[PDB]
Amino acid sequence: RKFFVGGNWKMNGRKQSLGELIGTLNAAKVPADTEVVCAPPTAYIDFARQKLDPKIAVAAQNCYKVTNGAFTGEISPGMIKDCGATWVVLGHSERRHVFGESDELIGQKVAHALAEGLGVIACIGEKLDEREAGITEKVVFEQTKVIADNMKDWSKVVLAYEPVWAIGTGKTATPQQAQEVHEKLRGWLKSNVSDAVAQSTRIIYGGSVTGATCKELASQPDVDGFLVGGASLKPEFVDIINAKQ
Amino acid sequence: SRKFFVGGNWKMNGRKQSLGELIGTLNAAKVPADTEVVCAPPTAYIDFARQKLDPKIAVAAQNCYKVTNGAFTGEISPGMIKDCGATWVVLGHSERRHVFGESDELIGQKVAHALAEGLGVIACIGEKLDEREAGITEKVVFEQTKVIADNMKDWSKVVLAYEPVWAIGTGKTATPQQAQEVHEKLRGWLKSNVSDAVAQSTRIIYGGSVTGATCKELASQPDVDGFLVGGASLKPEFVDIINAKQ
Repeated sequence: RKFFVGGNWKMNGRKQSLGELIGTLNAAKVPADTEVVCAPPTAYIDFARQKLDPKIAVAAQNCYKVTNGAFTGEISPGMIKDCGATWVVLGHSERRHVFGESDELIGQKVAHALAEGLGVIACIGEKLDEREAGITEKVVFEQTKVIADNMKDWSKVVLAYEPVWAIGTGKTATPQQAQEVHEKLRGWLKSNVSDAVAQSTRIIYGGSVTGATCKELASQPDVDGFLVGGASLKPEFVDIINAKQ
Repeated sequence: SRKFFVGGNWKMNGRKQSLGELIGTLNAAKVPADTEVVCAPPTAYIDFARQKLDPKIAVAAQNCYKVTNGAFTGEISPGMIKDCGATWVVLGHSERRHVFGESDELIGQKVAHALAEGLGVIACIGEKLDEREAGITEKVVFEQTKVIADNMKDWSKVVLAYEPVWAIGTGKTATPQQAQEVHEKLRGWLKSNVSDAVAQSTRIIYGGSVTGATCKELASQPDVDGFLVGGASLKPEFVDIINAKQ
């Protein structure tokens, strides 16, 4: 499994500030063993791909489940590809819990993005009430299941565990808590899909990661990389890229 | 003195090559000074479209969120839309409301923020078939317009688009006279609840089925001030609709 560092810019930046960030990213030495992906705001997918060096891949932050249609405000994997992006983030916690995207919709997006030739960063994770009621496994397994049932080929998927229970709650995850969930996820893939899928699928950590914390997280045997939030908008992202070095 | 307004909502259609062809057609087209023309591309192509379209055509975003930056993966802000050279945003479109579950409250907040950020707003309202058949057209469109109104300090940068959602994909058709009835009622609501100044100056555009053949009759209705066009906005037929008053 190649180490995978994704940067989720979320709804941040303008051409000036993003252009600057991109200059900083273009100066990064990307390790030969590490795959790097940046997810700009949708209005800047095209802009970012044009300005970023090809050593960094571009992802969309979301997409819909058909190629063209009467879906005001949506983009398709076809448009994503057309702008030179090769990845899409699907099932992000904000899509699920702010915007109410169901597991079934997320699964249908995943199959369509994969069929169009995109890589997919598929996100799962439990909230605090779910964790504290003891149902972390039930939640993340069902989210992973609904994805799994809506797809066939696992080679272009990266799984991203998001400890949603650590977002603005006053709790945070230790590296050991992250490892524990990643290990259970890998175990789910083994028992529900195949050994081969379990062994080759990157499971990346989508919780808080900084330049200070990235190496300890990366050393966890079942943590294969990151989907970075806030630090992805800073030079600090370049150091996170180096987490396995 | 209400300037005729024609919006083209490209929805989730096209790629750089095919939209480039469309833009070529629009650039070559005669736009009467009469008319304010606005095109809304897929969000991935707002920048692309603004760079290639002649300045006689304004660019809209198809949706936005309600804060300037934030942890809202998949969203764009009015600041981003303006940064890409677009001067309008479409809000409350029937697909946002009914396919993607956007509440009146959220739409009102978006309108407020977009207006505060300097964008124009194409604010969409309309009733479904079940609401129409229950006799509650007025109640529905008045409540939607009210929520939008509660989130307004200035009306000069707003265009209201009535979408007869009951008549889009249902088998049912709407007549020019049915469109006019809703439009005059909305304007009456503006007069009673906002001001006569707003009622007299606010473009109320029709967002139902419009083609080259029907646009002229619709445009002649006294309270129909233009169009928010769907499918036909992707075709040269759009130029016929731009010229519906000519």
